[PDB]
Amino acid sequence: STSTSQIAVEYPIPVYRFIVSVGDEKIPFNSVSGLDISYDTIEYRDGVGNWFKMPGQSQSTNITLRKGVFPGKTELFDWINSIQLNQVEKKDITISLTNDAGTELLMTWNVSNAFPTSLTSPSFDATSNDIAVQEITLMADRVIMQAV
Amino acid sequence: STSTSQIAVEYPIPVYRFIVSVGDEKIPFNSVSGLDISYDTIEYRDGVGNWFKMPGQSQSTNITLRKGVFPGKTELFDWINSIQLNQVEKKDITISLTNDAGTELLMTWNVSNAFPTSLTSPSFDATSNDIAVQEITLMADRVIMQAV
Amino acid sequence: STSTSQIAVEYPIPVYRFIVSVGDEKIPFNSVSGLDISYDTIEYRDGVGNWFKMPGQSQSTNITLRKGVFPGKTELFDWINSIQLNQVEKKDITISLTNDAGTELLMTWNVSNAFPTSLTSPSFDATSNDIAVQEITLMADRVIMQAV
Amino acid sequence: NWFKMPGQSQSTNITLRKGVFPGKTELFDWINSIQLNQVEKKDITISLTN
Repeated sequence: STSTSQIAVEYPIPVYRFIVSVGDEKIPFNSVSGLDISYDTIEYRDGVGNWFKMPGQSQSTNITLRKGVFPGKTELFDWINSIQLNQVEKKDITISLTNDAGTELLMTWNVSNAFPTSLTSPSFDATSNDIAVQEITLMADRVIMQAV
Repeated sequence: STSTSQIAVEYPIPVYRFIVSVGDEKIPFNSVSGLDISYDTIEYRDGVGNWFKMPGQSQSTNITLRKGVFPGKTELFDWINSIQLNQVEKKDITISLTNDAGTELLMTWNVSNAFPTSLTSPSFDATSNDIAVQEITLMADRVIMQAV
Repeated sequence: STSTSQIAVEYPIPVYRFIVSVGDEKIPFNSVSGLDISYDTIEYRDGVGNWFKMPGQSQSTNITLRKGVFPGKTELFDWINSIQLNQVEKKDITISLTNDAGTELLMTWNVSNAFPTSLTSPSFDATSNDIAVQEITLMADRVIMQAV
Repeated sequence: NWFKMPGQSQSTNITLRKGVFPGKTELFDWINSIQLNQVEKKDITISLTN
């Protein structure tokens, strides 16, 4: 006999309900991938036997967002088309696990200074029953995870 | 109760209905692959701690078009046969997602200066129930995606 | 209501009916593989921004013909056995998609100066229900595709 | 006491690399015009752009 407010505190969070917000816009995405912290390890070892292991230089964060092609809207493409030589508008991406008809966040990830590389066009295919989907890849720094 | 003009605005576009047009000709293709933007990333990192990430040098676009073998027609082969030393006729390829019996485009991709490398002959096979298909591979620049 | 002479003009060609002819001989083969054109690409790129892509040096053609072992006949082996130091008899191979009981060719590929490397013996196997098959591999130049 | 000073400057040597184009040899015509010690010297500007 678990109460419905006990499940909100004790139970794990399902992945499939999430909100992605790219800058000021919020746009519906099919899937989000990557988005993990990582560290190189520095190892010193000298002759008397002691072995030092340290966290080292952080690694660059690479995120992949996947989204279907909608008939009026290309604002994933216009972001990657605006790249002149090294100047692009970087913007913050927030992923947020929500409840059904999300008025309440459960977890929140924050990405800083994300800019697009490698927008992937759909694979046109005459014998396929799929939607035209696009992956955009983002390079960024500082994934942080926020409670609620 | 979704109206049929609401589906034209809100719903994603299926991949299987598309028009490929190679230069002045338009020819029916079985599948189109590749056709994506990409960028190298330049990373500067100095001693005080700040880490600069930039979009860098663009990558060359490589497209693969697949097409069955028809009895009178070899005009994918005659394009790749006309390569003398470095001189080939480059032409523009446009992919375009359409409706049923296409009188109306929904999305459009444009490829500039595409020229053929690596025409692939069918694999003759006495125990196979397939059509003779051919892949041609194109190297090009500047994929752009146009709305409608 | 498609007429039977309309199918001869409009419909794609199935792969499984083909004639292979090695030199003056014609011999029945189980499958033919490889047999594709390819080109290296030369890329020039200078400082003002323009990027030249060219077709470059052609690649060598490598074909793989597969054939079952018949009790009286080894004339795939006698071709590869005749290799003295660099002297082998090169001969032209033609593949040709035909109709049923072939009196009429639909497509034709032509290979020039093909000579054998790497004849593959069957894998004898006491728990297998297969025919003894052999692959011969051919290195050649100039695949051309002829209409009819 | 040990004195260290900047001294005599060194001569500048630059290497420019360029592909061969079918109509144009004006890198060659510059170096072909060398008679005994007389050559036309000219100013080279490199400029990083957008």
